[PDB]
Amino acid sequence: DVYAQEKQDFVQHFSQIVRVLTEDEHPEIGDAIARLKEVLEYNAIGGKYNRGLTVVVAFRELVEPRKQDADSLQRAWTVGWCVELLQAFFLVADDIMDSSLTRRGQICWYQKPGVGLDAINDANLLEACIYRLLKLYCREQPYYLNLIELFLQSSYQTEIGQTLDLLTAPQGNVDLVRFTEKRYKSIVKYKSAFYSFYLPIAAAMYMAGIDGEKEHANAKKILLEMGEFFQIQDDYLDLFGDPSVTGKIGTDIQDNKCSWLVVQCLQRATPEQYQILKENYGQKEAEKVARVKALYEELDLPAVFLQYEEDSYSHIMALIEQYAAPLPPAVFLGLARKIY
Amino acid sequence: DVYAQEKQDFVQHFSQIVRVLTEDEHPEIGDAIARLKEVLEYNAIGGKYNRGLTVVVAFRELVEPRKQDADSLQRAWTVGWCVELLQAFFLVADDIMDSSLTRRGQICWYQKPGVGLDAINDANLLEACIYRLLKLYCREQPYYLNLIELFLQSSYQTEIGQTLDLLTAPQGNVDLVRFTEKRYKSIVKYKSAFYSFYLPIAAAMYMAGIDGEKEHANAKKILLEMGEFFQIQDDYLDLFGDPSVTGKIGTDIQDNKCSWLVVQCLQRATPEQYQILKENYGQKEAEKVARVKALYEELDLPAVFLQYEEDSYSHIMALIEQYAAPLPPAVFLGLARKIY
Ligand SMILES: O=P(O)(O)C(O)(Cc1cccnc1)P(=O)(O)O
Ligand SMILES: O=P(O)(O)C(O)(Cc1cccnc1)P(=O)(O)O
Ligand SMILES: [Mg+2]
Ligand SMILES: [Mg+2]
Ligand SMILES: [Mg+2]
Ligand SMILES: [Mg+2]
Ligand SMILES: [Mg+2]
Ligand SMILES: [Mg+2]
Repeated sequence: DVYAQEKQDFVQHFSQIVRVLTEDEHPEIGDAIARLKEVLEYNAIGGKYNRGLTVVVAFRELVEPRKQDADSLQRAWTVGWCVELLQAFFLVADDIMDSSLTRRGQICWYQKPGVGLDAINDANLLEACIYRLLKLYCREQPYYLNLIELFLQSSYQTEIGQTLDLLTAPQGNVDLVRFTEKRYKSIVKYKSAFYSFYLPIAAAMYMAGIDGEKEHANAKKILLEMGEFFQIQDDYLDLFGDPSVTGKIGTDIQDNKCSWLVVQCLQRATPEQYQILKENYGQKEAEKVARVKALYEELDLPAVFLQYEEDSYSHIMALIEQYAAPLPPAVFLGLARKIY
Repeated sequence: DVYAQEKQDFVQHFSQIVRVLTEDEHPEIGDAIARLKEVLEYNAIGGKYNRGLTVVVAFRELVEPRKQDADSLQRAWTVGWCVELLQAFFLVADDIMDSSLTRRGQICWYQKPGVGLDAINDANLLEACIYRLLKLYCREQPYYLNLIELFLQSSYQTEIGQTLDLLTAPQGNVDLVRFTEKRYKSIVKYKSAFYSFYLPIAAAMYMAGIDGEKEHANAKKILLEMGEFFQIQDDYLDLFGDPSVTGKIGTDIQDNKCSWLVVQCLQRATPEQYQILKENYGQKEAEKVARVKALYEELDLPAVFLQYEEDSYSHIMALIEQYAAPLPPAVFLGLARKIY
């Protein structure tokens, strides 16, 4: 993959990211800078880096090789890491609010002895690092304000989606009537689709001088649909994924979430199955979670997911045929290969 | 006061702030927008509004009356509310991390039944509103990027200071050796001084076209010292203030904080008093907190605070004589009257 090709340089740039972000160590703040380094090392490293790498890959595909000078590539890697940092900020807070146990194969940052709710400020620091890096590397570039505004808008969208996620999933209060297809789509559009797929491609676009509203709207048409599929896959894997592969233990059932699985359950369930779901959803008891999983297996939801992935793939490819131009289709095809 | 004069118009502008921030209610996000309105109403309203009002007061003093058109004043009120929103974001998170009970006379947002750790995302939303308002009202102004960068830098500084605050105050781990005057000054400079006093005056300066590095450095010399005094007063009031007046219950002793009071205690304590402090600090027991307060009263720390306030006031006034020019001294004198 073009991603496998770009990764080494990308991952190697992290040591520079950390060095530059700890280099204004103002000796009086050194203890805080040491902490920031620990937060960065624990939370921004250990993933697949696909969102950050997308900035780098798309940049190479959209900027003419003659314009891909050493300093331009450095900026592209930096902006890719800003995308990973935004994700890091959101995940550290999300793990607290979802009462999660593990992430990327290790205990969630907030669960670490001695961290706890201090993680809230650590997450805010990750967010702050984005704008520090943008100033340090891109302040003199004509796309500087476009990138600042893109990251801020992306944060606002994600926060609105998180609000909807949490509102639809009140603890100890099970009302399955809330869990509709229309509600689901709205939640996932905001909480995941914007920052996961649109953000990195849009960043590369701005860096290539592609700032037109029409071009961004067309890219969105593809990328927001990709983001939706990806969140549906995340929901499926929450229950049916191998945590050795996913790196995280699922909490959606216990947490009373408007998951794609519960929505599809509700679409197919008989009145009797509905009551079983109602009596067992949103509760910490392992036996109750197990009855929900059994109901999902009884309704062939794994098979339903497999079909949906096939149909979604074909849909996004049709959307690439319609909306990719004038951008190289490879920009979208590479990302599609990576997520499906 | 000039503050009492400017308040009504300022507080009345909040209804417009909320209307504009809920006006992109995209009907699918309406539940989230209703929540945002609740967060705004609960957390941004009920204080004295001195930081926001400082933007408005300083704007009127720094911009020529002929340039204080209706739209310019609207922008100044909006930017004042952005300052209050930044404070709101920081306080909602701080109350979680400090395990606080009340704020502005009411239960802390996170302590409210049904809120809990969802407050983390609510706080992120408050932060996001700042940049929404700056775009909506100031995007076409020549100071737009200066304001974006000022608020982001202010957030980063505050987050670094919060990191130091929390690092120096580990729960259940009492080491009084950490609590030095040098450490204290560094903590408070970052966590409070920048956003509390420098931020609002600097915002008004940028809005008046006063963007020079020298002018900002000179204003900082006054304003960071004001911010330090104000945090020292906050620390004093944490234990000795009337919560009916302060609106909040103190937690510094229980929370093992590097408070100005503990630092001054350590400066005066005999070896015997040192052991009493050591045995009683950083613990939830009311009886232990009471022994610490008794030690502080025995060492005449209230009297020490009173003297420090007198000496600090005279110092900041000397700094105004040195550093105010070419700005009107009234800009600083009004703020000084408000805090001392
Ligand atoms: O990785 P997670 O926790 O499965 C998740 O995707 C993380 C996440 C956080 C914020 C926005 N979007 C996704 P969630 O939505 O909580 O299922
Ligand atoms: O209002 P509080 O909680 O007394 C405080 O001033 C709030 C605060 C939060 C963030 C930055 N600076 C002050 P703290 O430092 O926690 O004593
Ligand atoms: Mg989660
Ligand atoms: Mg979540
Ligand atoms: Mg998930
Ligand atoms: Mg506090
Ligand atoms: Mg605090
Ligand atoms: Mg305090």
